[PDB]
Amino acid sequence: ADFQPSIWGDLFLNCPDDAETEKRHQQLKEEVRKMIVAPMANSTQKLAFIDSVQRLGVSYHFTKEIEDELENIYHNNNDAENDLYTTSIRFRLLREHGYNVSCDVFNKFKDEQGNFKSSVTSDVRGLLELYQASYLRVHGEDILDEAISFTTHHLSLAVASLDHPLSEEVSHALKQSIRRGLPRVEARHYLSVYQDESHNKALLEFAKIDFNMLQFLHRKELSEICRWWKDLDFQRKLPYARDRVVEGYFWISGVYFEPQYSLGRKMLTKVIAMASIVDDTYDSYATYEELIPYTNAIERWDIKCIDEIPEYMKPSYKALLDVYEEMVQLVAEHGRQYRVEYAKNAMIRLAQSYLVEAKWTLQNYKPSFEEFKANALPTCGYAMLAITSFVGMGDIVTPETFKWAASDPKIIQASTIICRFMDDVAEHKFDCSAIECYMEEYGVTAQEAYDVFNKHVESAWKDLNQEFLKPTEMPTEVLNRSLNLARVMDVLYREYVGKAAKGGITSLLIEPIAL
Ligand SMILES: CC(C)=CCC/C(C)=C/CC/C(C)=C(\F)COP(=O)(O)OP(=O)(O)O
Ligand SMILES: [Mg+2]
Ligand SMILES: [Mg+2]
Ligand SMILES: [Mg+2]
Repeated sequence: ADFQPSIWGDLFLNCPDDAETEKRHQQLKEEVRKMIVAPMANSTQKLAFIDSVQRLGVSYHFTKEIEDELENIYHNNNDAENDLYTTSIRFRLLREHGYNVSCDVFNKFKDEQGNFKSSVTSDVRGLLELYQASYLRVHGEDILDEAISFTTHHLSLAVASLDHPLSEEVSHALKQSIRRGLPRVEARHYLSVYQDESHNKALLEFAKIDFNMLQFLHRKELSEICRWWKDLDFQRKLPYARDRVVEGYFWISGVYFEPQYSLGRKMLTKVIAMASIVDDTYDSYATYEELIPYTNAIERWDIKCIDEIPEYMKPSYKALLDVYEEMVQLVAEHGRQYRVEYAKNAMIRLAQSYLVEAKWTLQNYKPSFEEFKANALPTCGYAMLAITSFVGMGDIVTPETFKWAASDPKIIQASTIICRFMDDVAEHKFDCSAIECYMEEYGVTAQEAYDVFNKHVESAWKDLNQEFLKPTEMPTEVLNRSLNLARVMDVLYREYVGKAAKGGITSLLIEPIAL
């Protein structure tokens, strides 16, 4: 076809490229540590402050300290009474962190009529926090179900009369919640709004420097991956293949940005790249008769299968077996090989579902509704990315972790729903369409369809939140992988490569922050 190329060209290829500032960093870090443990004027300020530490992208340094503060605040509360702001932010932060705070804390804010009290509509700061906090609602919490609409409405009505920076913060929240945003894309935006009165000087400085140090690190990782990709030469060799390596790395850097997951991003990014090439190969001038050997050789995964596939497919097969064979070397130094087979297996599952999707488009065979229902969720590859993301995490991950991920746990389901359903609407809205099928099956309209699909996304989100409420099926760092994948969707597939991918790639990878 028309091979490649990335819109980024060689911007990221070459390796990227002050000790005083590193010493600053080390020192600010301890200062910020101590302002988290030390008292503030009251519980609300301690809460606001932790919120900022989280929103500025640096809470990963202070996980235990922040946790201890939140436990105290949970076990030591006079619900009666905090404002709407104190109640909301406390409910949001505690729920994010797994504490079972009842939605009844919002009862107090209604009139006997059952409408939201009149006073409430005037408390913008309180509406913002309530707005944000209602993205933490799970099932059976109608008050927060009402809150989201109530607050959405009255906030758009107040944007006009607001003075910066509060204005910016509102307009932004109606576009992007704190909860479904990608921590790092949001961090870059809050760094700007936080700089604008009474903000903590040392927080804001540490977060600026930390942001650049990480950016440096990612810039190193992305250069190692691009050099890797450049040698594959999928340019001449695979005319029909897109080039989405940078966009992949961004997706994956959303699964985890932290320093400790550096090997993770590396392995994960190669995987998603090959997945892409595999996807495209099922979506090119491959005929079905070529796809069954291909899929067949993927199922058996052995270099000997390379002689059994059409010549044009050998380069993707060899690249593919090479990625995993490498994952095994990189992870051998702690005897974590056993993780790789699980990831192989998920790639294979994914390729089997591509085979079926392909037969449908190439043989134009209209599937019944539940034939379609059964085969659609596993074309997503979020099970594959979650599972594979574990390969390069630390000891928190365990053979049991892979036994749980393979069994389809509620948190991977929820993220799959979110993926499959946002990806469909987004395609129709802006061959084989879930919406197109829903329209035929129940005889409704695109809009009425969008209605039902989004209604499902929101319920999937409620399941997701719920999966963090203690006790949990798995450690938090295991669940965040799935949360973050759900966040990649909300950020990247809502109303190429898109102003969203381009916009985020620039702020996290190209433009540093002026100290
Ligand atoms: C996604 C980027 C880079 C920017 C955002 C722009 C938008 C809204 C893209 C929606 C199109 C898209 C990538 C898909 F439908 C994924 O289909 P894919 O072919 O990737 O997987 P299948 O589900 O069709 O097998
Ligand atoms: Mg595709
Ligand atoms: Mg496809
Ligand atoms: Mg698609």
